[PDB]
Amino acid sequence: KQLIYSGKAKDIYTTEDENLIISTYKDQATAFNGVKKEQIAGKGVLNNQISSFIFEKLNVAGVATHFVEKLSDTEQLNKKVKIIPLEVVLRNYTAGSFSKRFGVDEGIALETPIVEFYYKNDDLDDPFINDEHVKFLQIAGDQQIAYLKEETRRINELLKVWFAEIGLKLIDFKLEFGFDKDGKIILADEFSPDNCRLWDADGNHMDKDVFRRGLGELTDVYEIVWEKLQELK
Amino acid sequence: MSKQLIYSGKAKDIYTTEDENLIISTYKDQATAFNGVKKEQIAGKGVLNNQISSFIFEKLNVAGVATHFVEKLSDTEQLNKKVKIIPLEVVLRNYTAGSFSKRFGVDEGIALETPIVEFYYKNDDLDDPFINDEHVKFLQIAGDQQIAYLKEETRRINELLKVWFAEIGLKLIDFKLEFGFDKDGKIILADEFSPDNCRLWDADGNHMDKDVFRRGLGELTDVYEIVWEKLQELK
Ligand SMILES: Nc1ncnc2c1ncn2[C@@H]1O[C@H](COP(=O)(O)OP(=O)(O)O)[C@@H](O)[C@H]1O
Ligand SMILES: Nc1ncnc2c1ncn2[C@@H]1O[C@H](COP(=O)(O)OP(=O)(O)O)[C@@H](O)[C@H]1O
Ligand SMILES: Nc1cncn1[C@@H]1O[C@H](COP(=O)(O)O)[C@@H](O)[C@H]1O
Ligand SMILES: Nc1cncn1[C@@H]1O[C@H](COP(=O)(O)O)[C@@H](O)[C@H]1O
Ligand SMILES: N[C@@H](CC(=O)O)C(=O)O
Ligand SMILES: [Cl-]
Ligand SMILES: [Mg+2]
Ligand SMILES: [Mg+2]
Repeated sequence: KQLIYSGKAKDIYTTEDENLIISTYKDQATAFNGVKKEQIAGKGVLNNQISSFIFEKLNVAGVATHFVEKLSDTEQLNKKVKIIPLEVVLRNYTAGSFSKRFGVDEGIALETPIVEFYYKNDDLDDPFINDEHVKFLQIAGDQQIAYLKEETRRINELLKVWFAEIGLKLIDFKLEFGFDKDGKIILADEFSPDNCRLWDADGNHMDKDVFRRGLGELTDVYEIVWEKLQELK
Repeated sequence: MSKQLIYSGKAKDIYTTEDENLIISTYKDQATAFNGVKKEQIAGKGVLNNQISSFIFEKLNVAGVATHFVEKLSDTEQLNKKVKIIPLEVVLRNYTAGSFSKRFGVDEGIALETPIVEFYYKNDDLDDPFINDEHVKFLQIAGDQQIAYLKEETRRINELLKVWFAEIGLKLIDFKLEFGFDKDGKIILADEFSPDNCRLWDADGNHMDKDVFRRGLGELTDVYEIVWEKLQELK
């Protein structure tokens, strides 16, 4: 059907049902906004598998999400939401641009997980923003902002344990949420190694840092995460 | 044993008194921009800043704002209460300008229906990065009550200041505060309030502030002299 949006990582098509979309995961990887864009064979299948797996578990734990089913190698069937243009970032450990903002090593545990908002606007390079900025931008009000925080946290509780159980330290991650057709906020987008940090106990980067920093082949390590994930239940 | 240089800043030196709790702040003829890049000595800047700051703090004190100000003491110096600084630059915007304008790719000079408060962690080595409330806590700078007190006091201070500069024809675009714990552990307003840490436009959009130095739009002491001349008419 029709291409609604062509992203850096996914293409979004319509279905015959108004409220439903098909998300198609691309073999494209990007870093730093640009440049740093590369086609990587089989990255879309891995990411679609990993995301379909996590969302299914989230659905089972009672998290409201856009996930309905995985459909092919590359595609999944999703609830259509109106996206809240925030990247909601949760950190358990210092890493990346938090290590840069505060001049501190990566890998220091944070006694309380910190959530950060970034305005999802590529033209602005998704700047870091505060709650008053959220309101200014008319993105969400006080209650909804509180809701986004508390839901991201509850989701972190689940995920951190699951990854722990397969031996990966969930350092940080990035969520997006959206208004469903009945105006409820639900989790959407994707949860892949594209938008989380995963270290093993030896500190190996089992995520997109491998690509950002040129540490090795992206799909080898994504494949390892996939294999580990299937040992869950 | 009365007068020791506790600290040398970009715009003020601070010295001991014989009274433990009191400090003399000495304003300097030095201007900086882009955390240390464009550094110039500017004759007369120190007295203007000391003058404007002495003035505004005195009016703040009379309005009931707890501050560090005791008395202007010479052209250059002022007698302050010694605080333990809260390393946060608390910024309030009334209008869009500067790095807000950049962050949101929006023009300078748009009115903000509600004034916006922003924290920058006051650390020169990290270039005073923008931070959120949870970052304040991670940093162990202040807990939830103290954070809301900072906001609520900056806002009230804004309510006064915006009215005062209005009465003499300048629009108060934005400013930056610092606060600190006093000898009794209460939070008070400290540092300086001068055109160095506020934006001031006249009705023609003229820059009556440090932007004149930053953007190289005219001689700095000329403009600050103008603000000083106008402030004396609220007197
Ligand atoms: N369930 C959904 N309904 C509608 N739009 C969605 C949904 N999930 C994700 N989107 C949007 O689809 C696009 C997916 O493309 P992606 O490649 O991830 O975008 P980006 O380049 O912003 O990372 C994003 O704009 C994302 O917010
Ligand atoms: N009442 C006070 N008590 C103690 N220290 C203060 C007080 N007011 C200001 N300071 C500190 O004096 C220092 C010197 O001032 P300044 O030149 O403005 O330094 P900066 O380069 O940090 O702007 C600043 O670090 C400031 O926080
Ligand atoms: N995918 C994404 C896009 N913007 C941020 N992230 C994710 O959010 C976390 C925080 O990243 P950073 O430290 O670079 O801000 C990392 O897991 C990163 O993949
Ligand atoms: N003086 C200072 C040092 N750091 C911030 N400021 C002040 O903070 C306000 C916001 O500036 P910006 O938009 O550049 O963050 C301006 O009035 C500016 O002088
Ligand atoms: N990096 C984000 C989206 C983006 O900023 O382009 C993600 O992985 O979903
Ligand atoms: Cl920032
Ligand atoms: Mg994306
Ligand atoms: Mg200063």
